This record gives sequence, C-alpha cells and structure tokens, in this order.
Amino acid sequence: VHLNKTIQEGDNPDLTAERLTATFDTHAMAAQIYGGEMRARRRREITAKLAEIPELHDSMPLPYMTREEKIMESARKLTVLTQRMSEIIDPTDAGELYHLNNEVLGIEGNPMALHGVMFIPALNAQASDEQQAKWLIRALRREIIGTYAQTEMGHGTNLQNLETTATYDIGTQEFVLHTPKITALKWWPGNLGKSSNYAVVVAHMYIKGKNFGPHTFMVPLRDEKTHKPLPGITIGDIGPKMAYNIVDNGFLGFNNYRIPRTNLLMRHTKVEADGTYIKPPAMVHVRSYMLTGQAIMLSYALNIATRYSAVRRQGQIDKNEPEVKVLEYQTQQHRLFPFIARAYAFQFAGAETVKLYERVLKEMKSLMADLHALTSGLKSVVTHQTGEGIEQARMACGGHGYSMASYISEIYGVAIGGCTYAGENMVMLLQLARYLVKSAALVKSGKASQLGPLVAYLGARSEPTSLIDRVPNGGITEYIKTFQHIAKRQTLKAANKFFGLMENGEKREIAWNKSSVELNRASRLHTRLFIVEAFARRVNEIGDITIKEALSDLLHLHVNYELLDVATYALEDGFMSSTQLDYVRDQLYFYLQKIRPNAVSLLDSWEFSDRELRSVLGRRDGHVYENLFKWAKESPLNKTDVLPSVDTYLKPMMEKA
Amino acid sequence: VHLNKTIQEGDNPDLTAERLTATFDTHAMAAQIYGGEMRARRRREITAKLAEIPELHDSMPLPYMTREEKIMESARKLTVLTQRMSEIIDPTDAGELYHLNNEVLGIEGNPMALHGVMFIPALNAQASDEQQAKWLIRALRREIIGTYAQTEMGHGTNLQNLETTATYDIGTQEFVLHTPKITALKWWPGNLGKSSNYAVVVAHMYIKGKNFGPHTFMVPLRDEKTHKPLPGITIGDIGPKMAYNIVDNGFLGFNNYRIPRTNLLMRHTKVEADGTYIKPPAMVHVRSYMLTGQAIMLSYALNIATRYSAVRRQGQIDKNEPEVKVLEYQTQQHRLFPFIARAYAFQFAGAETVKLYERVLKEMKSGNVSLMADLHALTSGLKSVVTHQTGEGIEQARMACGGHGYSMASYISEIYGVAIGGCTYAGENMVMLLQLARYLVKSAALVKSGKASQLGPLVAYLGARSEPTSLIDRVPNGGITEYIKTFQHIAKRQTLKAANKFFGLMENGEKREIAWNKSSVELNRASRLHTRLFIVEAFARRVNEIGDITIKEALSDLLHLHVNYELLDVATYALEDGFMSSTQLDYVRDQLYFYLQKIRPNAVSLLDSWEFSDRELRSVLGRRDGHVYENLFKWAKESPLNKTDVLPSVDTYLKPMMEKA
Ligand SMILES: Cc1cc2nc3c(=O)[nH]c(=O)nc-3n(C[C@H](O)[C@H](O)[C@H](O)COP(=O)(O)OP(=O)(O)OC[C@H]3O[C@@H](n4cnc5c(N)ncnc54)[C@H](O)[C@@H]3O)c2cc1C
Ligand SMILES: Cc1cc2nc3c(=O)[nH]c(=O)nc-3n(C[C@H](O)[C@H](O)[C@H](O)COP(=O)(O)OP(=O)(O)OC[C@H]3O[C@@H](n4cnc5c(N)ncnc54)[C@H](O)[C@@H]3O)c2cc1C
Ligand SMILES: Nc1ncnc2c1ncn2[C@@H]1O[C@H](COP(=O)(O)OP(=O)(O)OP(=O)(O)O)[C@@H](O)[C@H]1O
Ligand SMILES: Nc1ncnc2c1ncn2[C@@H]1O[C@H](COP(=O)(O)OP(=O)(O)OP(=O)(O)O)[C@@H](O)[C@H]1O
Ligand SMILES: [Mg+2]
Ligand SMILES: [Mg+2]
Repeated sequence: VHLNKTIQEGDNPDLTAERLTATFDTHAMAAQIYGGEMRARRRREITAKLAEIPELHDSMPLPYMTREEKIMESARKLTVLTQRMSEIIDPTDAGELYHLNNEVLGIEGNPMALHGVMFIPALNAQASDEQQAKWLIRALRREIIGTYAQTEMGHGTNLQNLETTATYDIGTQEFVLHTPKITALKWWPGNLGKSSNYAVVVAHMYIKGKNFGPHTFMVPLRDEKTHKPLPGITIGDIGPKMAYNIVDNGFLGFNNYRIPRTNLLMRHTKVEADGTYIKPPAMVHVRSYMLTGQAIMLSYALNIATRYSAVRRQGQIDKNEPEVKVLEYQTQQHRLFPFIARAYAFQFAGAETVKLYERVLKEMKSLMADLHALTSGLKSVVTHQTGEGIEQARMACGGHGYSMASYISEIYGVAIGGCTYAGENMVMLLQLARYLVKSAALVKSGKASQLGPLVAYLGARSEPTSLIDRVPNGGITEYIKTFQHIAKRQTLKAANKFFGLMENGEKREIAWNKSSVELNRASRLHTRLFIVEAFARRVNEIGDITIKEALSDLLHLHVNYELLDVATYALEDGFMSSTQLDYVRDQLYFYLQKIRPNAVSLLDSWEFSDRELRSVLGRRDGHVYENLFKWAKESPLNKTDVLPSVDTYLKPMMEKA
Repeated sequence: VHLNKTIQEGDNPDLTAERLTATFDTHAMAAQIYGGEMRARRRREITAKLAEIPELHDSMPLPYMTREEKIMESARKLTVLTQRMSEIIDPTDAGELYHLNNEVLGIEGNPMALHGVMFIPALNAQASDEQQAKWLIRALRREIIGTYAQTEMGHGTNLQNLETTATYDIGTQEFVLHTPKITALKWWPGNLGKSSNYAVVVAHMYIKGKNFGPHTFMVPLRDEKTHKPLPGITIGDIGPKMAYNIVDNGFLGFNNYRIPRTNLLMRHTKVEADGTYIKPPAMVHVRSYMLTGQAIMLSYALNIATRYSAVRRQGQIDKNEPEVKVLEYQTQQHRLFPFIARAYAFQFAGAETVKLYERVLKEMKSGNVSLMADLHALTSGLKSVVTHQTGEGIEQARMACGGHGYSMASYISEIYGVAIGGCTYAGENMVMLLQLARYLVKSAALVKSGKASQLGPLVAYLGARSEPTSLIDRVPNGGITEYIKTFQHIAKRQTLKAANKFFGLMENGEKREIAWNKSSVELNRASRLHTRLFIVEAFARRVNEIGDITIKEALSDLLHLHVNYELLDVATYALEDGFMSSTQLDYVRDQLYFYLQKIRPNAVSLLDSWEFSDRELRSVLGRRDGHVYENLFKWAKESPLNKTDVLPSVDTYLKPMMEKA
C-alpha cells in the first residue's frame, strides 16, 4: 500500500507521481485535521455509505441549474436526507451531520441551513426548560422549519437602534409585534423568505411605555398546514445574491401581530403576567464554529488548484525537456502553498477556539470577554485571508478557473460572505481593539499582572533584537517572539495615540474614530500571532514523527511567509535587520520546495470526495480534459445548435446589411 | 447652479449634503477623466438621447434573469442598437460606441463583444489591403459576427506549443486546419460557441513538413444563411462561468477543414501559391485599451459604495448625537478613498499607455520597432497591477455596503466577477509580470556593464544615483517629488537586487532557466514596484498639466492620498536599507489619515464626475438620487422568487417532510 491513501489504479500518472512522494500516511493526517482517528474514519465511512445511495447525489451538475432548479434539488435531497439520516449517521453527533450535509447538500445553501446554525442554538441558549419542551423537540424532529431574525433593512451592526417593537398588552397577556416603517423590516435572516414557518425574532420590548431593549421571541410565521402567511405577516425573499442562492434570505414585517406572553424566551429574563420585569446576571456560537467552515472551503479551493497544477503542463524550463507541470514554477508554488499552511493553521486555531467556547458556557453555570475578543479578531482575519487564498487558487488554474468547471468561484462567493455576516469585519476588528486598549491601559497603569493569558505578552519585556538566524538551533520560538514584539509594539503604539488625543482634549469617541485604522492594525497582528501559536502548539503535541515533520515544514513556511508580509513592523524599530529579512526570504523559497512533494498529500488528507468537492478540474483521479469536454458538451446552452437569440434577433440583423 | 452638476431637487438630503461640499465643477472633472470637454459632453448627450428610447432599456432588472433570458435580452438590444446607432452616435468615433454599449449592453457581455475588442483589431493589424476590403468592411457593417480564436483547451500561455495545425496543400492551394486531440480544441474565445459565424484563428502553419509557428487565418464557421456549422466544424459553448455569462465563450474543432490560401492574413507574412514563405521585418491592443475598462469598473463599484455610505446611517460616535453616516468612520473612508485615487490613477495611466500604443504603430510604418519592446513591458506590468488592485478595491467597495452589498441589488459582485477576469485573460498576471521582469533584467545588465546611458526613458531611473536618505518631511518643494524619488529608489534597488540574484546563480553554475525559476518571485517583486512607480508618475504628470486651479487642487489632494497609501503599503522596501526612518513612516501614516479627511467633502463629487447614469450603473444601492430603502423593498418584492407565496419546493417536498413527524 502507498503512504498516500487516495491513489487508485488508473489515475492520471502526472498526479499519482505527486502522491507517490508523500512522507506520511494521509489517514493519520486526516485524524490530525479532524480531531481524532475515529472522527476521520467516520467521515470516510459516511462517504462510502453515500456512494450506495444515488438518490442523495446531485441529480445534475449544480452549475447547470437556475436558482429555482437548485432550490427544488436541495429540498429533494433534504427530504430523503431527513428520512434516511439514521442509516448513515448518529444524528446526535454534530460532527457527522456537518460532513453529511457537505456531501449531500453542499455549500450553496438549503432550506434548513439556518434551522441548525442559529434557530436551534438560540433555543438552547435562551429558551426555558418548559419552552424547550414545546419548541426545541419539534425543531430537532424537523416538524417545523425555523430561523433567527435579528437584522433589519436599516440596522444590522447596531441593534440598540432596531426599530421592530414588541409592546406588552397587560390585559390579554400578549406581546404586540409591529413594524413601524420599511426600514424596520427584518431583512437577511436565512430561510426566512419562503421556507421557515417559525422564527426567533429580536425586537425592542416595550412595557408601560418603557423600552427594555432587544429581546428574542418565538413567532409563528406561516400556517402549519397551508403554509400561507398568518394574518398580519408580510414575508418574502430578498432576491438573488452574489452567491449562496439556495438559501431564501427573507424580509419580514408585522402589522400589530399578537403572540402569547410565553413566546418571550425566558431562560434569562422574565416578564410576569402583570408586567413585572426581572433582569438576568450570541452570535458567539456562529463565530466560533464558522472558522472550520472557512478552513474547509479554503481547502476545497486548494485541493482543486493544486491537483490541477499537477496535471496542467505549460511552458518549458529546460529547453531540451518537455513542457513542465505548472506546479514546477516557484511562482505557482508560492501562490498556493502558503495558503495550504493557512488552511491547517485556521483549522487548528478553530479547534482551540471551540474548546474555549465549551470551556466558557460550562463555566457559565469572567472569560466571556476573552472569548468574545479572540473570536472577533479571528473571524475577521480568517475570513479575509481565506478570500485572498481562494482567489489565488482560482487564478492558478488559468482560464479554466473562471469556468464553473473549477467551482472555485462559487466557493469564493460563499466563503467571502463571512467577511460581513456574524459581524462586519471592520467592526469586529474594532471590537477586539477595545479589549486590546483595555489591556494596554492595564500595562500603562502598572496592572500588568492582571492581564489574562491570551494578552499577557503585552506586559512582557522584549529583548533588544529578535534572534532569527542567531541562536543556534533555528527554532520557531524566535519567530513567535518576533510576532509577539511587533503585535505588542503596535498595540501599545496605537493605544497611546488614542490616549494622547484624549489627554490633548479630544472627546473619547472622536479620538477613537481618528485612531481606528491604526487600532485595527493592532487587532490584526494580535490575531495573526494567535494563529501562529496555535499552529506551533499542535506541532508540538504530535508524537508520530512523520506527521510532526510534515506539519513542521508547513509551520516553517507559515512563519516565514507571514513574517515577510508584516516585515514593515519588524524593521521600523530596528528589531529586525536587512540580513534577517533576507534569511526569511531564502527560508520562504526553501520551504516552498521542501513542501512540494507533500503538497498534494497534505490536501488529500482532508479527504473530500468528488461528490463533496463538485469540481471537474479537481477530480480525485486527475482525468481533467476528457471530463471537461463532456461537462461543456452537456451544459444547458448546447442543447440546441442555433440559439433562439440567433433566430429571433441577430440573423435578421445580419441579413439587413 | 451648484458646482456638483448631479444634484436634483427631491434627492435624498443625506446624499445632497455630500455633493453640496464640492470645490470643483463636475463637468470640468469629467472633461479631465474622459480626455476633453467635447467627449465628456457627448457622453451626457448620448445619455439624454437614450432616455427618449425605452426600447434600449433593460426590459427588466438583469439579476432577475436566467442566462438564457439575459442572452435574449442582449441580442434584442443589440439589433435595435445597430439599426438606430447613427441617430445617437458617430459610428466611426468610438469612443462614443464604447459609452453607448456601456449604457445599453452593460458589462455582463453581448453577442458581439469580441467582434469589437479583437476580431476587427486583428483584421486592422494583420490583414492585407485586399483582405480588409473583403472582410473588414463586412465586419464594420455587421454583416458577419466574428471573434479571435487563440487559446486552446491545453494551451493559453505557451503559444509555441499550440496543437491546432494549418497544413498547406500545394495542389488545391488550400490550408488544411485540423484538431488532432481534444486538448487542441480552441477554447475560451468569446462569442465563439453560438454567435460568431467567422473567426480569426491562431494555428501552427505547416508547409512541406516544416513548422513555421503560430499564424492567423480567416475561417468561416457557420453557414451565413442557416447558421449551421459548416462541414468539418465542431463548435459549442464552454458552459456557465464565474461571471460575464452573456458572452458565449466557445470551443472549436476541425476535421481536416480546408480554407483558401488567401485566408492566411498577409499584411506582414506571405505564402505564395507554390509554397514559398517570406518572413516579416497583439494582444498588445487589448492590454493597452483594457486599462480604462478596469478604472471604469472600479469607479462603478466606488460610486455605489460611496453613495450608499452617505445614505447608510449606523452607530453613534458622540453618544448624545444621532446615528452617523457610515461615511464618517475613518475605517470606511480608509477602505474607499484610496481606491478612488487608484481609479483616477489607472485612467490617467491608461491614457498615456494608449498614447504610446499610437506612437508606436505610428512609428511602425517607418523603421522602427525599437519601442515595441518598451510598450510590451509597460503594458505587461500595468495590465497585471491594475487588474489585481482593481479587484482588491471592488471587493472593499462591496463589503463597505454591509449585508446589502452581498445582494445583487448592489450589483458590485457582478462588477467584481467581470473585472477580475482580466487577471487571467490577455496574459496570466504572473506570466505578464515575468515578461516585464525580462525587460528589467536586460536593463539591469546595461547598468551593471556601464551602458546606463543606453537606457530608454521609461527605465532610466535604474541608472540614476540615489541620495543617501529620502527627503520626505525634510525639504519643502511644491509637493510629491520626494515621494516619486522614494518610489524610484525602492524600485531600482529591488530590480538590481533581484537581477543580481539571478546573475549570481548562473555565475555559480546553474542553468539560465533554472536560475530564472528560482528567482521568479523576487523578480515579480521588481516588476510590481516598477509598475506602481509608473502609475504615480502618470498621476503626477496629469496634475501638473492642469491649469484650472480648483480641478488641480482636487486631483492634487487625491494624488497626496495616493502616494501616502501606496508608499505605506510598500514601506518594507523603504525601511530595509534605512532609506526611510520610523519617523518619516509615521509622517506617511499621519498624512494618509489627514488626506482621508481632506478628500471626504469631495468624495461623492469625484465619483459623480465619471457621470454614470442609473441605466449604466444598474445598482439599487447606488441610485443617483439616494432613495435606497424604498427602491430596495420594491426590488426584493418584484424579484422572481416572490411570484408565488408558497414555493413548489414547499408543496412537493418539505411540507410532506414536516407532516411525517
Ligand atoms: C473571462 C476570460 C475570457 C477569455 N477570452 C478569450 C478570448 O476571447 N480568446 C482567446 O484566445 N482566449 C481567451 N481566454 C483565455 C486566456 O487568454 C487564457 O486563459 C490566459 O491567457 C491564461 O493562459 P492559460 O489559460 O493557459 O493559464 P495556464 O498557463 O494554463 O495556468 C496559469 C498558471 O500557471 C502559471 N504559469 C503558466 N505559465 C507560466 C510560466 N512560463 N512561468 C511561470 N508561471 C507560469 C501561472 O503562474 C498561473 O498560475 C479568456 C480567459 C478568461 C478567464
Ligand atoms: C450571506 C449573508 C447572510 C446573512 N445571514 C443572516 C442571518 O442568518 N440572520 C441574521 O439575523 N442576519 C443575517 N445577515 C445580516 C448580517 O448580520 C449583517 O449584514 C452583518 O451583521 C453586517 O451588519 P450590517 O449589514 O448592518 O453592516 P453595516 O453597518 O451597514 O456596514 C456598512 C459599512 O459601515 C461600517 N461600519 C458599520 N458600523 C461601523 C462602526 N461602529 N465603526 C466603523 N465602521 C462601521 C462597516 O464596517 C461597513 O463597512 C446576513 C448577511 C449576509 C451578507
Ligand atoms: N498582479 C497580481 N495578480 C494576481 N495575484 C497577485 C498579483 N501580485 C501578487 N499576487 C498574489 O499575492 C500574493 C502575495 O505575493 P507577493 O508577496 O510576492 O506580492 P505582494 O504582497 O503584492 O507584494 P510585496 O509582498 O512585495 O509587497 C501571491 O499569492 C501572489 O500570487
Ligand atoms: N480583516 C479584514 N477584512 C476585510 N478587509 C480588510 C481586513 N483588514 C484589512 N482590510 C482591507 O485592506 C485594506 C488595507 O488596509 P490595511 O493596510 O489596514 O490592511 P493590511 O494591509 O492587511 O494591514 P497592514 O497594512 O497593517 O499589513 C483596507 O482598505 C481594508 O479595507
Ligand atoms: Mg507579501
Ligand atoms: Mg497596508
């Protein structure tokens, strides 16, 4: 058997050659990627089981379809999926369901996408025990379809200025929902337009004229039998989008729509029947769990671009040798491999974040602040660097990347949306910047010892100079220490600019605005430091020497590519020299060439079947050209030879001349 | 009147407020953008004329349509367009045709997009006088539909290894075109799949077994009356794409398809009837003229993002004042305004490039191809930097609209998909940057060997001597020259540094081409800096040509924002050798944030100065009048998925699924 477990007989030999050079077992790397040998094996067992159920396969290639056709296809697969789920899956294994959906439903959306991502989690986090019994069970059994309705046409970021109102009628004992203007329409909740018949709905709660602020409510939207909008409801789709068009993102409006008092979600907060209010002592779920989604989507795109790079030949290096694999050019390795490093790094960073999400929550029955800040920065950097890498992966396929035969353009449209959902990236970076400024005030005021673990480096003292290419035994610790220095220096520098403008008389919020770009520079460096450290932490946890060396090579590529990308900050104070920067450059180009024989195996280790990956250029077997010709020939515009546009128009136009 | 000529009564006052602060006449800035007052006025006159012809309007909003519906809509407008063109336009000055097409046909494509972009230019540049009479006239009159077929399924970059063959039969006096394998299929030529009935076709020419390399041929593809494929022709669409889906990009295959000898394009090469060859003494057209296309598409996206930023309120700065325009936050100004600077810079750089394209070509009747090399290298780098930085900016503009930007009501996502395609067409960006790098390495060998005086004007700075230190924030001068000199220093230093690494590996024994590959990433760093320097210098040159003081000050503010944003983005190269200090870099930072706030009251006018009507711009968020929310609610309500209340997906599937539980 081969160390690379994806080789099959008959595969394109140009691609097999790249798998044959693997130094590690791809099953063992999968276990690392997916958090356990068991987890990885279940992925493969699910994939092998779905191969025997053709009902759950793409009835035709998805890029052939109109929006209407895709929505029908998705619901077709979903009904079959919900019926047969237990034959394939442990429904309670949130991990198995995610993979099952990726193979069967894919990334473009489905009618119950929000049902899982937010509707159920909102019920877990905010409904009382009695209410969970009424609604959460019906949701889990898929008796109803639900979503989470927070954003409105005129507000998504702010929320203290939402316009939908829930006014408590003390007699009758109902909440009266009302949408006073068009801008108060709920707007963007996924699966709200056509699919959901219930929603959790954020609205400003009014009692005795007093505004208690945003609160969440269970709201029936459509009749459970005919699916018509209940009286007082205005509801529909918000139209087509950049991507993710299978989800029916919706608008929702209320004309004095009454719900029971008990529709207010009361695990935290109560409104008694007379009107009395009792105060208690997320959205954070989405940010914590979306990081794998981005890593995975980045890995989709790199699997395709790197596989295609092994089969695509183009140009000569040596004039007496044949055309080389484009994978041969340093320019091509340089535009792919740093992103393979990033995809592993994002995965490992996401595992630590999910652990921290579970660690708070557990402790919540003084660390939510640290989690909110980490997640704020990480969601913004990961999403932005993923987009950069996906698009580099598309363009690395040449002309054909622009075709939907690559599928990378759809991977891009869906992944990039995470720059805006779950918190605008600019806003989430400034959210982290507030935490970093608080931390900088601790340092400046002598309370350095009160810094939490994630931000203690801001209190540490820097050595004069950075010991890259100095201390014997080139270690990743001198790179970590260099990242720490530049992130601390920019954090304290940006903070002090802010403090200095207030000291000089400017209002807090105007000084904040004037320093906000600088402050986002700090957030970004602090977060990019976190990704490095998480990557290095995993490399050191591993005992299997072949796996450890493979990921260690990747880590070395990571720290040199990233440090070079931020070299400006290392040079400003002379922390780094010209000579150390040329060392980082030569190291970057060295580790490109080191990684190459493993590049395809490092991506095969994610173990995406063709039915998941949906790419012709990225076919597991490497037989691109023949299947690309078929895919073109079978596409909808080639049904007829001479188009209606040519008969109706165009031919008459030519005749007239 | 108002200095800003786009204000109309009834407009959203949040947006009007931003136009009222203009310091210059937007008609006068249009003249600067489009190269003359007359040209700019014609744009507006064309727009006013098209308002009286509703037949040429989007029959319904384009994002509502399937691919099939859009293609039908495009040909509908095209037929009307070709019949009524003379009523609106001077067909020969075009130019006006480019703008007419932008309003009527838009960016997503049309059946005759490549008819203009490449088919006709190929006939101008490569057909003899006799052949132009046969084919170019029919093309201009739109008697035929044509395209340019170079790329194949297996080769786009490496033309030397194309697989389609044209073998000369000496008897019969024909060329025999043949497609020996699937990978030899022509693949990607726009409008080839369904619309064109003729094409210019690049193929390796064989005579008596000898391969003379790529040559271009006029090739009839479909019957002029039935539009069926002529015998021996395999032809169709290559399928849907990231964007630009109205163009039917095609595949084309030949089974020993014979064309006359005289179908070889013979303005420069000849093949006589017996077989005799005779050697002569582009694609460069596309690269030269596509730069405005990118500038314009960048300006579309910024018009939308900045207009929407004036009407979108969100959050408080001062806690006792109402929610602010998002166009107030420094992060928002920082994510838009540098790209406004870039869009002007690309336009001005594109005008100088088109002048150089005309200046060679003009000189190519005499000697005199000793300037094609300078043009090819400039165009190689510029097409790569402009296209890549445009994409960065378009996407920043989309995300500056928040959630709604992701909707097609913004239209920026389509602007993005179409514009970014230019990172790959007309030369892969990585390949075109290395094409420039060859020219820079040749130039570095002149310097190293003492022939500095032989450097052409565009690359003479590589021979100049640098001062010790860069005089930004040191020495007053009337603005910008110390920034230019700093850009020159870092671009020269990286060029000579990357070149010497290449020379050093050969000196140590590596083969030329392996040393090249090993230095290629570094070499593209040089290309990029040299090109980004050119854009600065072109921008500064235009600022100094202008006499109208208000216009000059407005563009001067933009130029200052440009040089500080770009220099900061490349600061690594300025700091490495101590050319710049920490303190000068903090000056560049403070300058960047200053010029953001300086530019703001002009931001919306600088974009209105491009003078894109709503029918051109196609954005709900970007409406000239600023009435976003009401027209966004309508746009959603009228979209195709809201025709019915309960979807078929709910009746067929989904409702049964719920019942079963
Ligand atoms: C929207 C779009 C429209 C198009 N329209 C037309 C048309 O109308 N007519 C026509 O003929 N073609 C058309 N094309 C095709 C286009 O010309 C080619 O796709 C383009 O030239 C890229 O070449 P390629 O496809 O062979 O990419 P490839 O060369 O196959 O792959 C490029 C990758 O390999 C690398 N690479 C390749 N060669 C080298 C080298 N020497 N050195 C270093 N790296 C290298 C690059 O780094 C890049 O990452 C279109 C393409 C697109 C996307
Ligand atoms: C694919 C997609 C899916 C979505 N799914 C859901 C869903 O499922 N459920 C749901 O409830 N909502 C959903 N939304 C809406 C989403 O939550 C909001 O769009 C997102 O949170 C951003 O808020 P916004 O639209 O108001 O951005 P805006 O505030 O309108 O941003 C516009 C510009 O203003 C900037 N800006 C805003 N505030 C500040 C500030 N204080 N300081 C500096 N700059 C600022 C922003 O950085 C941005 O550049 C979705 C949106 C998208 C695109
Ligand atoms: N003109 C371009 N078109 C497409 N992609 C590009 C272009 N220039 C750079 N890239 C990509 O951006 C990534 C960064 O490469 P590189 O660091 O050499 O360029 P840069 O960061 O833009 O310049 P520098 O790092 O020298 O400031 C690479 O993946 C490269 O492929
Ligand atoms: N996390 C992010 N998500 C989306 N866009 C971003 C993000 N960070 C930066 N940008 C965009 O990149 C552009 C450049 O700004 P900036 O220089 O602050 O970012 P950067 O270059 O990545 O950071 P630095 O300059 O410190 O390396 C800005 O216009 C901004 O909109
Ligand atoms: Mg870089
Ligand atoms: Mg920057």
